[PDB]
Amino acid sequence: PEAYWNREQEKLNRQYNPILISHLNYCEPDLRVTSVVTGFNNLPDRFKDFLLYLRCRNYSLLIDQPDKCAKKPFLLLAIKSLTPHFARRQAIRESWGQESNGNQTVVRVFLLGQTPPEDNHPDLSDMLKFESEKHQDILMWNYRDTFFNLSLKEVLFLRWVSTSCPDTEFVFKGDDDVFVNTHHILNYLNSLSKTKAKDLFIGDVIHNAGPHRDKKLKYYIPEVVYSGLYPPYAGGGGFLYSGHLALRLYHITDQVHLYPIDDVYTGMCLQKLGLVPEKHKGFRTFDIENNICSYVDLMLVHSRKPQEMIDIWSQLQSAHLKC
Ligand SMILES: *[C@@H]1O[C@H](CO)[C@@H](O[C@@H]2O[C@H](CO)[C@@H](O[C@@H]3O[C@H](CO)[C@@H](O)[C@H](O)[C@@H]3O)[C@H](O)[C@H]2NC(C)=O)[C@H](O)[C@H]1NC(C)=O
Ligand SMILES: *[C@@H]1O[C@H](CO)[C@@H](O)[C@H](O)[C@H]1NC(C)=O
Ligand SMILES: [Cl-]
Ligand SMILES: [Cl-]
Repeated sequence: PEAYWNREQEKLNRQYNPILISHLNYCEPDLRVTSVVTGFNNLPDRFKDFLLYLRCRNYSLLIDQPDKCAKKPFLLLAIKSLTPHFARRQAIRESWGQESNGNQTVVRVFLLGQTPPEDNHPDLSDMLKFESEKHQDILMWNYRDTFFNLSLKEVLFLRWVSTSCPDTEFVFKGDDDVFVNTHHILNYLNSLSKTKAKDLFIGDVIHNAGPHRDKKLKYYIPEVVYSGLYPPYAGGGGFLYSGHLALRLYHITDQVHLYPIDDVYTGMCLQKLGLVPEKHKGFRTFDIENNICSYVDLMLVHSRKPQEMIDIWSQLQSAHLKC
């Protein structure tokens, strides 16, 4: 196996089939990638950091909401966000991300990493703390919140679900620029039979995909780093799954090396469990933009601005009448 990820994952498979934890807590830079990865020095900076710190995922929680799931939630909303996105998070709080309760309790968390000053980010830590005290929906870990560290955001969130919210019935994970018709989510979840609910995982699933080889593309992956195809994976900006599956997914994450694209990593983890994400037409990653009617029978639409999220949500409340 010439590609680095394939070779490391293959060695990891041998580790987890022992005869008859250094890839999870080794947080010093793995200077070995310098020599074994051909052309390491001309790879972009994001690939260098990813390869160097691939074996470290024991990052701690700087901001936590321990009593978030004191009450068994029916649906846990887990929204990926960045420190400066105060308006996106607030618009979500006021529209589709509203918490609720009586057997259908809805709880909300925002998943943040660090935007550290050493990367020239403006110091917004005081406002972030003020926001966390006021809305109590901020979870923040001490890792650099970057594009290629989104798999870390995934794994660390699944860890938090395991320790702090293991009894949530269902989990929705999505981006902070996606509108979610949470009314339609709850209706769909309530309609599920017990067999389909237990290992539920639906989204905008992509089949027969592979790494983009064009260096200019955002999702570009060099052949040096990864070879082969991509598993079926839910992409876009949101997928929905059962809490039972989340607990299974987290325990398999140790057996799968982190991958630079977090959605592919989640698809990989599903493949390791022998599961297949289910494609649902209601997840329209793909839809630019009146027509409130499309919004009643959708589950989520990517993507929307803060103002649009509130505008669509207010309209959506009167849509059973109009549409
Ligand atoms: C994902 O997040 C982790 C956690 O923040 C990042 O790891 C950190 O990476 C930086 C490099 O940007 C490391 O800083 C370097 O440390 C060496 C130590 O000798 C120093 O010589 C350099 O000048 C630089 O300061 C930092 O140690 C490391 N932190 C931990 C806890 O491992 C990682 O880079 C992120 N990955 C991506 C792809 O962004
Ligand atoms: C991970 O664990 C090792 C060994 O316990 C520790 O030295 C390291 O600082 C930990 N990593 C982080 C990011 O805390
Ligand atoms: Cl502090
Ligand atoms: Cl914002």
